[PDB]
Amino acid sequence: KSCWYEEEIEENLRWCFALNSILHTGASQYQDIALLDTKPFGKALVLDGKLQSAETDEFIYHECLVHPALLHHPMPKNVFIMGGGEGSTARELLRHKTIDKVVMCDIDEEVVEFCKSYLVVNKEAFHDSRLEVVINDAKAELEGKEEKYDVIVGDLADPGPCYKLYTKDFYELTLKPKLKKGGIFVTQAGPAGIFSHTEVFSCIYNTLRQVFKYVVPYSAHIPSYADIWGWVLASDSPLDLSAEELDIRMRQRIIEENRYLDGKTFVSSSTLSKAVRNSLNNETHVYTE
Amino acid sequence: KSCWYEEEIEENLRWCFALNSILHTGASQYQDIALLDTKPFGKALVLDGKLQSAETDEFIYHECLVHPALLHHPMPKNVFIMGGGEGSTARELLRHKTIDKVVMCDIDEEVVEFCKSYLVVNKEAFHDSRLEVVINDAKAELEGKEEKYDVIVGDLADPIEGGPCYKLYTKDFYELTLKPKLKKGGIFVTQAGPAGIFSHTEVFSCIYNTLRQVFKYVVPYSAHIPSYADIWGWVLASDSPLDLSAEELDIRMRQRIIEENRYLDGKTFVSSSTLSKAVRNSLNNETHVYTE
Amino acid sequence: KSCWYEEEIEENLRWCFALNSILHTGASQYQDIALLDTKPFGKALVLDGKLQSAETDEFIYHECLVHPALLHHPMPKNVFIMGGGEGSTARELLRHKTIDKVVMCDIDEEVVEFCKSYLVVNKEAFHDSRLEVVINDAKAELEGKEEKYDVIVGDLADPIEGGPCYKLYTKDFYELTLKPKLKKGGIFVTQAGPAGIFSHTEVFSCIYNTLRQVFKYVVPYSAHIPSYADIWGWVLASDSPLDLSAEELDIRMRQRIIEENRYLDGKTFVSSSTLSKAVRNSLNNETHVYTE
Amino acid sequence: KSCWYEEEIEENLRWCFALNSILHTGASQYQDIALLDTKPFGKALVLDGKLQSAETDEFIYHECLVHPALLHHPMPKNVFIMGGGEGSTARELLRHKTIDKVVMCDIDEEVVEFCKSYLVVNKEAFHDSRLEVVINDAKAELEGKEEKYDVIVGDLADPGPCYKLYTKDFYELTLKPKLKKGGIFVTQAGPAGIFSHTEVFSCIYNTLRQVFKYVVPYSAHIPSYADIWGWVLASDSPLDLSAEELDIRMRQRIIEENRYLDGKTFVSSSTLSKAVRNSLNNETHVYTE
Ligand SMILES: [Mg+2]
Ligand SMILES: [Mg+2]
Ligand SMILES: [Mg+2]
Ligand SMILES: [Mg+2]
Repeated sequence: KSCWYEEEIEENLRWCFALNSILHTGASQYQDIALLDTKPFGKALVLDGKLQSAETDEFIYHECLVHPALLHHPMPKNVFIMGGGEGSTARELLRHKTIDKVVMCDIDEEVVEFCKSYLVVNKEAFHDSRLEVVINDAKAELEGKEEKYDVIVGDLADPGPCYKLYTKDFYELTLKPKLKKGGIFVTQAGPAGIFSHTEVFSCIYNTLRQVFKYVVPYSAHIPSYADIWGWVLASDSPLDLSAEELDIRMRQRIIEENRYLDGKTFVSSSTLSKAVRNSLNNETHVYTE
Repeated sequence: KSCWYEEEIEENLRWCFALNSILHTGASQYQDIALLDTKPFGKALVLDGKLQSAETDEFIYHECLVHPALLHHPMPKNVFIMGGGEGSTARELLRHKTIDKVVMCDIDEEVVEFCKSYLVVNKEAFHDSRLEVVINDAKAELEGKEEKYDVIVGDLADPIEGGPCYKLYTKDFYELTLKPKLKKGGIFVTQAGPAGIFSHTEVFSCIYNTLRQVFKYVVPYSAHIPSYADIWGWVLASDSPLDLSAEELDIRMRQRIIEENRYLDGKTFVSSSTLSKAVRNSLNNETHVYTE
Repeated sequence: KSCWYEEEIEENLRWCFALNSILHTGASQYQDIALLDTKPFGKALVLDGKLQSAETDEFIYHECLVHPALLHHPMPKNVFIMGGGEGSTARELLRHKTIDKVVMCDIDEEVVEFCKSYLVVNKEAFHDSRLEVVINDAKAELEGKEEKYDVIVGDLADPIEGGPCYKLYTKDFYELTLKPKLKKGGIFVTQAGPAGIFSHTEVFSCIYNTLRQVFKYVVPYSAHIPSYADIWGWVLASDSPLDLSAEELDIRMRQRIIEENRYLDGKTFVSSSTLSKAVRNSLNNETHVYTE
Repeated sequence: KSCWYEEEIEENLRWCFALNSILHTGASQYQDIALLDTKPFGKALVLDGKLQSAETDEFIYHECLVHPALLHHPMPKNVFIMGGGEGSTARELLRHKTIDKVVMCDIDEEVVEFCKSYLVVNKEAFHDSRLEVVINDAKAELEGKEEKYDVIVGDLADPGPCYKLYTKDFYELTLKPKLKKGGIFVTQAGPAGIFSHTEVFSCIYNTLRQVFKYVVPYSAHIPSYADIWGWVLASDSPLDLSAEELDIRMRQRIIEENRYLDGKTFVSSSTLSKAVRNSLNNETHVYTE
């Protein structure tokens, strides 16, 4: 093939996808923005030369990020998203019949507008009257308003400006005070591969373990991310549902059928491998400020 | 970083690993053979420009290929490997104290000799008195003798590649050649290609369904292998049940296997054998059957 | 720089250009067609993944292909192009005030239509009343009519590619089809592939020698084209002499050609037609002749 | 093909060669050193990830760099090389029957030793009793000795530490005073492509034009350099021989047959194209210090 997009996944490892075209470009003062039409992954959002989202598999990431947290809550009505600029996190949240308010808080207005314009999958989500888009830093937004939430979703970049939103101090003193009683936090937690998980996933898991009584790490392969990806659920109430109860709740509470996630899938995703489980156990690093 | 090993996973997707050196080569009329020293994955065995084995993570593939089958068997004593020329399958098998004999049947004597010399991780395994190496087509080998086995392991190229391996994935091969050479309680396991959300339809689903036509109990399972750049799959098949708990698997590992596994415990296997919604449904609905 | 156009010059040598965009595409059953906006070379026309023309330097190829032949002719009035679908050959021809008619005979109407629309450098040329476009095989076209030409230009793919073009480089084609359709003093010129110190042996030397079997005077010449990543070659052939000085060439350019050439003056042509020791000797000793 | 060496020729242009192996490695305090076995170009010397010399075509570069200068001199006996660490410049000079002394002056002793060990083509040259290897900066070496030379050869990197060895002041006040009467200077002068020639070739030519009465620029394709390369001859005596006289001198003065260069080849190489000739004419930049 003639035309390629190339990305360095790590210093010694590069990934190249064949290209059909370069569909749209933009920029903010913050970042370069591109929407590529790629052969293996369809339309691909790239920010500062890093793939953010691919048409063929973003559903995996967003179903995994959103549905477990909401399904384990008895009745989640409002949710705050730290980041989520592309609109797909909000899309998945708005499928829940209990939800009456979604706040999406991201720093880069031009990315949000670019995705509102050009990510067709999220056109309905961006028009939903339950959605509010806030242009701010998530710490400042959470500190400056008294509203508390049933669910808070971390959908930022890996821990730079975002690092402070994974610290023990942030979690303990800023984030929990904005969770309602019985509330649930979930964050994306970076690569979760047999070796790649030590970069940040293990640290995020251990940091949350210091702050919340119940913490459930889980993971799933995302082809366009070139790795297993991770997430962590955290709450001061138990996070324990069977596959069967999860499936019943999905049928009762979520409009239409999920494409990736059913109850057994969640159970599998939350059963980490021997080496990963032990490594999370042994982890001593805690993010601080 | 100026030197790179490059591989086309798909015609539209390329993976590149930084290279420390190109250590050794061979070739037979079957395939070219290279051993590379790579930065991300350590020493890597490449056959016809496809990475076969990387030092950092080959343990995942070989533990997943070998241990579930032997642990589900009540007392596995003899094993036949179709392929496995690198030696790593035999190495994992030979960790089982129950085992009395492993036969490794590979078509390419040059691959075996290269790996016996160059893959030092497998030197013990290759010199174990329990190991017999046979250079033959596995179908011909199995048909030619009446010896039966407790476990038969498929460690061959994917059937998509369509050369001499393809016949070793067909319904008739399994029914008329392989099953007659399994003992009472015998278990077959084969590697079964990519098992990704989309990639699983190329061969994993087809291998599953073909086995479903021959054996009563068929358990597909999968695990990520970083150096393969995908989820990989395997399928257990048997006429006796394959339904052990995580804890019972752990008990058997502790009793039967020399040293601790690096990748696989019982819970890992249960997780591996719980496929995602879409993959489960895709396997359930598969109608392709491999035939000659 | 994340987006790249990549081309295998040789199976062992790859060239990569940073990409601004992928502007347009077509396809016929002959070949895929793409127009790319590249950083190093500007807009580039790619046919079946081989760069054909780049905006920054296509003037070199087309001035070298066209001007030497017409300038050596005493009064060239009509010209036949074999191939030339991009329009650039016709454009350079039409700069000559002596010219009354150019016939452009290309097999792939889709390439012509794509370029007429998308290569704006050639829009004038394509709308010139002196230009006739014919969609045909050039052998069939030439044999089918008795019209003769002052200059015939070969602007086809290399004969190595071995498809419908190959016959247009054979001894018998040149002797029995082309030479009968040249007027008194007629000059043939063809592009003749890579002309590098080593690359010249693939086709340049063979084209030279094949022409040497048919015409009395044969003048091979070459020039670097950055976007081709090599020295490129052309060969003049005629039954009348081809021996003008640099100054006489410059005089003719000033008299006959509208606007100043960007690449080619008389001294440049003399330099181009003085090949290096090894290339000269290699052409001198070539025995391969193209035949059907 | 599986294994590749990649080099960025310019910011928007990359070259990749298939590899057979990585044959030897070294380093100095100054640079990383590698000898690669490459498929298109044979054994290739790479310093700091930049290809220096390729087995298949280094003869072109070294024949072009050396033979014209010596052939235009009536009787060249001693020569000083600024750089030339690989030994190939000296190899070609030592083919001349008039030459009784070659000095090779390079800063990196470990590169010279690496090439003496591993560049088999130059084993004889490195053993020739006429060769002296000096480890020093060429300006300091030329300033600190009174010996004058018939020919001085610039075989350094493109104009960093080497930049000072292309200035008008260097040429006028350091280099000419070490040329004997009738002496000739030649330097490599970087890429000489239709557009690439403006980077340095045109500046080197113009700077020499300020200092010497007679200056002859010339160029030739080197496949492994990915471009036309350039050289400049300079003298205070005429540089004008016919192809025929050059060929006669080559037969009389050089042991064995040249592989690349004959008289007509030189004449061709010194006849630059219209655009390059005019651009050298128009060049105003002069390197100073
Ligand atoms: Mg993201
Ligand atoms: Mg593979
Ligand atoms: Mg080409
Ligand atoms: Mg050099």
